[PDB]
Amino acid sequence: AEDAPVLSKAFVDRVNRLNRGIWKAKYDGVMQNITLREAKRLNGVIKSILPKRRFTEEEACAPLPSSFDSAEAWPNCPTIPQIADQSACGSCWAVAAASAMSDRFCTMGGVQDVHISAGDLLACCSDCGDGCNGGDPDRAWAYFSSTGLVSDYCQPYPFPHCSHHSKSKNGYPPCSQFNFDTPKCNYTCDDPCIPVVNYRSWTSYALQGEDDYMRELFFRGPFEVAFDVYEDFIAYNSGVYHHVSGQYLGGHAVRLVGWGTSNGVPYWKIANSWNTEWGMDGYFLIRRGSSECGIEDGGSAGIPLAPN
Ligand SMILES: *[C@@H]1O[C@H](CO)[C@@H](O[C@@H]2O[C@H](CO)[C@@H](O[C@@H]3O[C@H](CO)[C@@H](O)[C@H](O)[C@@H]3O)[C@H](O)[C@H]2NC(C)=O)[C@H](O)[C@H]1NC(C)=O
Ligand SMILES: *[C@@H]1O[C@H](CO)[C@@H](O[C@@H]2O[C@H](CO)[C@@H](O)[C@H](O)[C@H]2NC(C)=O)[C@H](O)[C@H]1NC(C)=O
Repeated sequence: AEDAPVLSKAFVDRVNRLNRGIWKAKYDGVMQNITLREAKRLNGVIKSILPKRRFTEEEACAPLPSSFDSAEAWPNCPTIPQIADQSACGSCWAVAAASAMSDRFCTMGGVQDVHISAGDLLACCSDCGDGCNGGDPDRAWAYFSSTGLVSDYCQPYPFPHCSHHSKSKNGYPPCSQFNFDTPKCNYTCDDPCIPVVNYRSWTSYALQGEDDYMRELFFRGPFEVAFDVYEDFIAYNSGVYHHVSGQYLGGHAVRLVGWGTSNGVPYWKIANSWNTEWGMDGYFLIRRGSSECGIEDGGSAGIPLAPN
């Protein structure tokens, strides 16, 4: 919509009063100057076609710990702790998907360090939606099953790191300088001397509800979920987020990596795709148990097929 800032000092003071200090909002952080049009661009979920996940008796009746972190449970899987940067696209549906697929190749696929190409998925799955104008996480995982995806060695993400800060500590260029269209779908690597290797799942499925989410995470590792983004979330700095003010900005896809309790408040730990400058080093904590902003309404996951 507008070139009107999403944040104001008055808006953030209201938020910090209404949230009762359970989470901290910050006006003069990395998102201070973000525009209503740029904020809505980050939120690329539009629009089940996947079968519902079925647990065995042993999976369903296992006593889950009160704390869990995917990076500590699989300390030899180096993709889990890495933070993506979707850049100036509505590519979150594809970026969260490709991140969790990279992680599952190590947790289940016998491959320690492969990065699945978000670019390949964004550009070639026309059935998933319309690239940087948004798309459907469930269709992304169905595409990983039927067609498959190259690694980011074959097809690196086309859009560079960008900052919303004036002086980025990482020295990234501003995101205000960029506004990207869906890349072309290619059938060779960007360097055609790198041979094409196709990576597939043998099964893809849907999840619903706190219990399903914790069991899937514990047994199989990170997966893709989505929630409603309101203006207050843009200002998130630390603590367990819950919505208290601001208008609806769209659906956003993210990567669930953990859960815990912080001073009696249950949370999910989540890897965002807005680089390591935003939130808690690229992470946020959100309230678990009550489907906060619909986060527990729909997850998408799958089992990578081991190569050869
Ligand atoms: C499929 O292959 C094409 C290569 O033909 C990729 O599109 C190209 O993407 C690169 C970035 O990776 C673009 O480079 C940029 O050029 C602009 C000028 O328009 C400039 O602002 C930047 O400095 C940057 O270097 C290039 O424009 C673009 N070319 C074409 C013909 O589309 C595409 O990204 C590949 N798709 C995937 C999914 O990998
Ligand atoms: C948001 O933009 C404002 C200005 O529009 C930035 O504040 C200025 O930053 C310059 C460097 O670019 C400083 O030298 C000035 O002291 C600041 N001027 C004013 C008028 O405040 C601000 O840094 C931007 N915020 C973020 C976090 O990027």
